[PDB]
Amino acid sequence: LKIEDFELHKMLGKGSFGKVFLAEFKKTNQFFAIKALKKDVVLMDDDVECTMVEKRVLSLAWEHPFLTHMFCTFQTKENLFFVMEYLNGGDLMYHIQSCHKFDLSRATFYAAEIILGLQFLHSKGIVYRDLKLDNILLDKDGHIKIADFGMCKENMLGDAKTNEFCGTPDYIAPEILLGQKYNHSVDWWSFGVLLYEMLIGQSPFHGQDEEELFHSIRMDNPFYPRWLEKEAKDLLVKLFVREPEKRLGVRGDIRQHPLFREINWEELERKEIDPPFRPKVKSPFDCSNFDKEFLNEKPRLSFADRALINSMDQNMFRNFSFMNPG
Ligand SMILES: CN(C)C[C@@H]1CC[N+]2=C(C1)/C(=C1/C(=O)NC(=O)/C1=C1\C=[N+](C)c3ccccc31)c1ccccc12
Repeated sequence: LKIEDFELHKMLGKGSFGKVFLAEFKKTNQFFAIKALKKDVVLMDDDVECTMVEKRVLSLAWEHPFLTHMFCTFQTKENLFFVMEYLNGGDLMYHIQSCHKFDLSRATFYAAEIILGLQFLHSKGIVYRDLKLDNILLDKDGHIKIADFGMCKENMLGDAKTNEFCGTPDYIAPEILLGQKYNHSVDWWSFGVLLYEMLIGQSPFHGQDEEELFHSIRMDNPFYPRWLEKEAKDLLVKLFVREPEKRLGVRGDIRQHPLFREINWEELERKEIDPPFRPKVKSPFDCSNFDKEFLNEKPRLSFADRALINSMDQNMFRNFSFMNPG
């Protein structure tokens, strides 16, 4: 379409995902989140293939309820734009800061929806690789939304393996740290780290610097507090198996774990289960549920290196455009 069809109200955030704005369709008064990338910055960072994978993965996302939905993708001479579902309900990291840890039934419900979201991605041959509490958003009813598909690997059906060193320090799998070829097993390790943090309110591994933390991930036994529910410990013990082919999620059937005894997986995937908690949100402009760091910055697209833009190959971002049905 055209970015002029939108009024950019706020910068929600800025970072490894580029820039994301609170945007209103002029015109209809519907609010969206818009991820904006500079094409010259993408080429400098050597991230052209990254951008295309993210767009292709986001193209599939409307098929599942627990992934952030993308409505459309379009480009300018300088810019790439992704028009997304707007979620101001807050991320799980932000929410956990207030309460320290989630109660067992709340953590169990988030774990179960994340399982459904991850298993959907793996069935499409996608390894997600960036699972973390910051990437889990709440919709207005309190169901989860997995966000940020910028680290995904795309052709991972059956026996397929990859090699890249990708992740966030606390959540990175030991097989990545040992330089091994890996599959979706790494997502189930990160899932364990995320579950552990929800239940306990600390990371399972520790170190004063990245190096000591990597050693902890490879060597240490996570601490399980005396009060922790038996089945919750048992699930964690089964995900924190360092041999990938023996980890729950890769082997066995994680849905059948006694922790999820009371989960009807069919009803959950249809959103027929009452969320344990619902964010309080007065309007699209209510920013009570997320980090306010960038909200007073002018909601502007910054200047590009005109020289690089007018000289670069223009067809690197072809097949970028996409329209979600209706
Ligand atoms: C920063 N983090 C805790 C998250 C993830 C940070 C990752 N991320 C979020 C998420 C995110 C979304 C989204 O899909 N729908 C959103 O409303 C949205 C938000 C909302 N908020 C309020 C927001 C702040 C900064 C950046 C992005 C976003 C998004 C879109 C494209 C690429 C990466 C993201």
